[PDB]
Amino acid sequence: EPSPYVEFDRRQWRALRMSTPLALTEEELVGLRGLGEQIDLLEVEEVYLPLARLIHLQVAARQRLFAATAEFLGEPQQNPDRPVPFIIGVAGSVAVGKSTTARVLQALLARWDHHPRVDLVTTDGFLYPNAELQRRNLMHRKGFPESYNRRALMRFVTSVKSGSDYACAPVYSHLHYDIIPGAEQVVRHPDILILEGLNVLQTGPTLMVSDLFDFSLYVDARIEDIEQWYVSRFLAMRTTAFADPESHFHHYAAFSDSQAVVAAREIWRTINRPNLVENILPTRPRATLVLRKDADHSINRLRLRKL
Amino acid sequence: EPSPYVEFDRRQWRALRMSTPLALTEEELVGLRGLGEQIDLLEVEEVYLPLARLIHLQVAARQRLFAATAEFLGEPQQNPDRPVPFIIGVAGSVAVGKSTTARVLQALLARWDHHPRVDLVTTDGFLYPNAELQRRNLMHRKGFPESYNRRALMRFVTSVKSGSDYACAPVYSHLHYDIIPGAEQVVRHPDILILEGLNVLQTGPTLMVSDLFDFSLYVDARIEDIEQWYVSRFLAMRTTAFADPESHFHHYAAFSDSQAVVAAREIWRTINRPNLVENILPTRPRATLVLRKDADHSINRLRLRKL
Ligand SMILES: Nc1ncnc2c1ncn2[C@@H]1O[C@H](COP(=O)(O)OP(=O)(O)O)[C@@H](O)[C@H]1O
Ligand SMILES: Nc1ncnc2c1ncn2[C@@H]1O[C@H](COP(=O)(O)OP(=O)(O)O)[C@@H](O)[C@H]1O
Ligand SMILES: CC(C)(CO)[C@@H](O)C(=O)NCCC(=O)O
Ligand SMILES: CC(C)(CO)[C@@H](O)C(=O)NCCC(=O)O
Ligand code: NA
Ligand code: NA
Ligand code: NA
Ligand code: NA
Ligand code: NA
Ligand code: NA
Repeated sequence: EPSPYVEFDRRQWRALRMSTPLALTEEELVGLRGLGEQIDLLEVEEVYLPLARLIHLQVAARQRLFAATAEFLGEPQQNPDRPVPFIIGVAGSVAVGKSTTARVLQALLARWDHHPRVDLVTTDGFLYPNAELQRRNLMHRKGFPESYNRRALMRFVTSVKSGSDYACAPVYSHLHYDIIPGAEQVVRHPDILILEGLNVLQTGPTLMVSDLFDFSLYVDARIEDIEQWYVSRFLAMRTTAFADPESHFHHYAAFSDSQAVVAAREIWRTINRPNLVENILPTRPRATLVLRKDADHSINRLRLRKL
Repeated sequence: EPSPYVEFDRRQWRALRMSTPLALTEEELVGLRGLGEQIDLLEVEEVYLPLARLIHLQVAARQRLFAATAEFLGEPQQNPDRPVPFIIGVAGSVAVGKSTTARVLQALLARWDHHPRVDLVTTDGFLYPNAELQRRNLMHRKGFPESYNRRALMRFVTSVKSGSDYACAPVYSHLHYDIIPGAEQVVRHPDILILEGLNVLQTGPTLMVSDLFDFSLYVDARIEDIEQWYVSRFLAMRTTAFADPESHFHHYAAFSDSQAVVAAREIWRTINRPNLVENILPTRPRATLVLRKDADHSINRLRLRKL
């Protein structure tokens, strides 16, 4: 039966790497991974390099499209010092490691002949402040589609891809568990913009951010494996993030492995799992590329959208 | 404020026509319009020709994209006697005249240097049979997303764009108000496929037909104007379609203008309007191009998606 996709396994996928050069040390790679992520240079070669290649082959082809319309409209060409920004979306569950995938991808792309300005933005900064979430009675739905100012988010990405000289985005603090007053991330006509978030790949009755993606990734893995990673990381943060007297979660630092496991599981069960099942997973079918990880966090299978 | 769209009016739009040649008579145009549609050659020049142009500028650019991926995958090029079919979607309310727009567009495109095989398919043939609709208790929701075998529909379009030599689709009879037993429409590796239907532009938790469109149209107009056209056409069919002793609607032929108006309005109010408001309209934001018609059925404004 015909299919819009093409499946792979490491063996098959690594061959699509070609001459694609490695321009990252085992050290730089380290400052790019999050607590719990395993990514090593091998994986960056057999997985992230082919990906980088494909993305590069597309940025060109994708440019033709905006040019065609530009030509149709009889517009004054298109300054190469400012093409239509290539937007890339990275979606997936909480704790699946999309922040690592996004960081590595960014580094790989910024390191390409001519040094493309490659900006990265997470949707965290588009969550409503805690005060506003409390007002809407959503302090326990952080991460759900409605906990986000999707209008501001859409406005942001639209601004950037429309060619704006610069756009601003609020900043989220994981330390304080809330939006930072007066903080902002300024993005200047990037060549590539990577938007990382839980629900970035979703659709609706209004034009959305996913309707502006030229390429998208969905970091996937088994729900039981991800819960495993979540709980695991929760216990591990008792001595990293939670250890800080300022962490909005400082009281967890003192929990016993047992107490911690109970607490972590409760959050997963009441917040992150429901959201994964009801909102995130239903968006996976549209990802240009799905990166399937195994219990060890390694990407061993990939699903590509050829159609 | 930046926008993904660009608005136009006839004046502005007709200028984008350029050398685009007219290859249709006032006679051929006639056998292409439906009861109630006004389209004349002027409109075909000031509106449909620019459209044809844009579409042509895109088919090329769009080809680069599949080639890029083909190249990425190290595939044996791509025979010009069989490129990736260009899929075009035409959506809109019942009675808004999308069947005319689809027919005219098809004719215009088939009449292009090298004579592209341009096939046209409506979603009518993907409705469940009346027997099956009665079973699901949906005999009064014909046209709603659930009255369609979306799996078969998706399979069909996927088959065609995936390069299949030929694909089949059931055939709907407006005369009998049901699917025709054993009837089928065979489509052979077209260069362009136009898919016309009510809900063709919608999304969901599964990859859909709208995810395969390379270009899409949304024939729009005011809901009161469309109801007007609907009722109007209903009365007019008393002596055309309904007049046939076989029409599943033959009893309406004998209605008085008054009775007819009452009946028509009831259907609009209980079926076609709800579906337009709940399912069709929410899809308009994604149309590559929106053709806005006035009470007289003429397209006087257009909204294009540049992003
Ligand atoms: N409570 C927390 N305190 C500090 N840092 C956190 C906390 N929760 C998550 N983080 C970090 O911020 C990012 C959150 O990742 P998550 O939201 O789990 O998405 P993912 O792991 O798929 O990138 C990761 O770097 C994670 O390690
Ligand atoms: N009851 C009917 N009997 C015969 N033909 C019909 C009937 N209803 C609609 N048609 C015709 O079949 C097509 C249905 O169009 P509709 O389903 O109203 O979409 P649109 O008018 O936007 O193309 C049009 O050609 C219409 O004239
Ligand atoms: C950024 C948060 C809070 C939400 O996006 C999430 O990434 C997280 O790390 N843990 C889930 C806890 C919560 O969502 O309340
Ligand atoms: C093809 C139908 C029936 C539905 O697609 C519709 O186009 C129509 O012409 N009139 C609405 C009547 C009904 O949908 O039952
Ligand atoms: Na941010
Ligand atoms: Na997308
Ligand atoms: Na690994
Ligand atoms: Na059909
Ligand atoms: Na579409
Ligand atoms: Na007209």
